[PDB]
Amino acid sequence: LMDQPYSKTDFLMGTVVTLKIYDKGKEDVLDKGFDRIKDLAAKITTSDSEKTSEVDKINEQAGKKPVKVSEDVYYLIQEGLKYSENSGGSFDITIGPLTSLWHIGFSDARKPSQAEIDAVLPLINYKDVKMNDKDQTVYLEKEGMELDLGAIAKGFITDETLKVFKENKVTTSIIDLGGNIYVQGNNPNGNKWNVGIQDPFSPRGSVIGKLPESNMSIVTSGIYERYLEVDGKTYHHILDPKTGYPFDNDIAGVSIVSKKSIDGDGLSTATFSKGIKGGMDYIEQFEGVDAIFISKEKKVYETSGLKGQFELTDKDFQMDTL
Ligand SMILES: Cc1cc2nc3c(=O)[nH]c(=O)nc-3n(C[C@H](O)[C@H](O)[C@H](O)COP(=O)(O)OP(=O)(O)OC[C@H]3O[C@@H](n4cnc5c(N)ncnc54)[C@H](O)[C@@H]3O)c2cc1C
Ligand SMILES: [Mg+2]
Ligand SMILES: [Mg+2]
Repeated sequence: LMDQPYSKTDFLMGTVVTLKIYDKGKEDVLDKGFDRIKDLAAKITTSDSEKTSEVDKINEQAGKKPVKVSEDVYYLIQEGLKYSENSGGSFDITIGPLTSLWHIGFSDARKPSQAEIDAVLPLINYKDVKMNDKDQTVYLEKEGMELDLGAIAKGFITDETLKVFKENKVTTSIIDLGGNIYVQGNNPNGNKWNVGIQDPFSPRGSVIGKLPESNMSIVTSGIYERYLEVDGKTYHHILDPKTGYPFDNDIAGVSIVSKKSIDGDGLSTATFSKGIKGGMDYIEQFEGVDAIFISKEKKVYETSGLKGQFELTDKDFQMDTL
């Protein structure tokens, strides 16, 4: 193990992505990881105007014909439908027509008319995604439907990047997709990795404390990173499929701790829709998954499996219990 790692930084999927590898003689695995990230991003994205991704092709043929997909895309949609059903529909990967309408976080973000919202709300239904295992096809049964895998894609890509690392016998690494972090092994000095818990009121990178972890994923969601401000009001990017407007409760941010990044990524939307106390109860039903909640009043809460582990450092915030 090296003290100073091999590291590479790129700007993919609209954010800074950094990979670090501490195993001596594994520098070329950095390129293998970024190759895998770019491969999956091109299959999943709906934000490339000059190319038609696999998800784009599914959306173009909604209500027309099933679309052949690769194993990566078939699996991601498979899991997205599982998180959608488990959420009761609060999380729904068919929210595509609504999230494309607002386009929150992009240069052309817009608050749509109520008539525009009412036109896309009947299109959101995860049960209308028809899957054929033998043909490996995905079919949107209704015209106008659109998939949006943005809430689970980074977790899946993070897991697949770790798979490339493990296949190359990498033992000590840090995968940072911006809001999706996986720490592999321990610090070369023997300590657990001190993972920073994002400050939801400050730009990405600023933290309110540290969580020691090893071989674990930490995924972050918040309201102040991607939002649109019009006429005094702000609208964050986590939208309610039943109303067409953002989920507005007492959560400012939440960090979900899990063995697999797709699980923490996929559980975030349903957890977010339930507020602080309801979201904590939701996380307590998943063994091996825990979370740190941060209120709009700067109160910090730990689920049962994380009690006493989080090291709060920002004095603007206070630890609180239920
Ligand atoms: C493959 C890919 C390519 C991208 N390319 C670009 C790019 O070129 N330019 C750019 O500016 N951004 C791009 N992005 C978006 C960028 O990565 C965002 O910062 C990020 O996707 C926001 O998600 P999050 O993980 O930070 O938060 P999360 O909470 O994990 O994800 C929130 C996202 O999930 C979706 N969502 C919202 N409400 C719901 C709901 N109720 N149910 C289900 N899903 C919901 C929306 O897409 C929302 O943005 C891309 C994203 C992906 C996955
Ligand atoms: Mg995410
Ligand atoms: Mg997520």
